Amino acid sequence: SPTLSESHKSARNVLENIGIKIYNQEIKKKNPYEQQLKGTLDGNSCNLDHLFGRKPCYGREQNRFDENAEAYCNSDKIRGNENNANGAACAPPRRRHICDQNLEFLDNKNTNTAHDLLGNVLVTAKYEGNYIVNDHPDKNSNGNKAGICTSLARSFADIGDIVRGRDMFLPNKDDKVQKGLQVVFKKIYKSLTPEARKHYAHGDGSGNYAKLREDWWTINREQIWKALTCSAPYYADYFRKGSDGTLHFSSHGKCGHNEGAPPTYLDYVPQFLRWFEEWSEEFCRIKKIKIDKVKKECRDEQNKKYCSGDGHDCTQTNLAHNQIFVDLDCPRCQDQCIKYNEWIVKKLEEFYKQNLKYSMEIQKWKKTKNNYYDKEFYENLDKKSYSTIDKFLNLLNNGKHCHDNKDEKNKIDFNKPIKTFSISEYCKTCPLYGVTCTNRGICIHNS
Ligand code: PRO
Ligand SMILES: [Mg+2]
Repeated sequence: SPTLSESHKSARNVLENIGIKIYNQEIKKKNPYEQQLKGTLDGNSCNLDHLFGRKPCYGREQNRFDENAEAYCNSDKIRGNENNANGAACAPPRRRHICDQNLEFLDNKNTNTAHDLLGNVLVTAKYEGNYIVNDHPDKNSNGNKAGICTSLARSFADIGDIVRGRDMFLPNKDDKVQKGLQVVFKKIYKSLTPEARKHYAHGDGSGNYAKLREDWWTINREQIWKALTCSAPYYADYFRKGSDGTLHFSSHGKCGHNEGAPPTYLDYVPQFLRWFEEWSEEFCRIKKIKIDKVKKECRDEQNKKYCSGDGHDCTQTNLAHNQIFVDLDCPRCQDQCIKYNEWIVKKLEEFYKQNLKYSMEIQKWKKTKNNYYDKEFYENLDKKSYSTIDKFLNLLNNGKHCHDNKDEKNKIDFNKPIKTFSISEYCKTCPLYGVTCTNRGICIHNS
């Protein structure tokens, strides 16, 4: 079972465990004004009227999970990414095409209360969840589709960052979702009782919109998770492990849709860390798909096919005597190897960029005297071994998709980029003295 065997030291598990502590600190202090921010309105029913302008997925590209769906690591669309810095956060394709379109229509005479905003956010969650569930790579698995619940937790976390104004992705120069949200949140603040207005106020009397949006999220996150999981398959639950290996899980399917408190705390994990963890999992998952396509064009021992990356037929090639034989099937190995190497080269660059950004986020924590929303989280990473990039890279190695390689040669190790981002073994130059393939269906190295 990949679900049950996932390391208690996977980045997802370690980050979720710090996320729990952050969430706990945040809900420790009583907020007397909670109710003023409280909003009142395989797969199953998604009617919002039963269990509680424009639509959410319009204009958005689908195929978010395709092997060639690209991450965005450049500067114009990411806050904090600049052309003068190699260090960069990578917005995953799941984020890039998120179903947030309805939130671009919040600046209107109708959207004025916490209930009006919740309505819109539940509509976003329902649709985003519907897309994830209906296009997920595990949609047709015969096991409990835990993988879908994980992708939903990742979108739930991005939605929370959009709602809170912490999200780093800038879809275009207009920033309509954010501008709409700041208008709705100004109305909500004005609509509060004077005593609540002072609780959400800076020293100078001006509105503390950052704190107001944080508490709004915290207060409504449970209903938002319920909407997000409306279409979640019945036989799908969220699973996570504690530091001691204790298994934590939703109990009634649909990723905890019917259970109240969300089973996830990813919405309390810094966005950059969540994106890098998804980058690594999706890299390892996609790499397996790409290696298999390279193998079908390069090596088929049973059918006497043994090619090299140079398109040589290893069954008729002897590099030691300088005897090269290029048949008509092996040039296709060359073409698949060229294509695989371009993807690997692009992933290596994305990897170094996030590697640098990680160091920068850790350094920002060490040097920052003043407070910020991500400070306590980075304090906790430091308390554990994770101030070292090497210790954080071990967590990426431990991921569900990344750790799953029983073969010693092709084991994922982010601390050894040369081995992790190398050419496929099926692309290596012919063994020196050639290969002999028997009728048995196995090819042996000559001499
Ligand atoms: O991101 C960059 O290019 C440099 C190197 C690490 C800190 N800033
Ligand atoms: Mg930028």
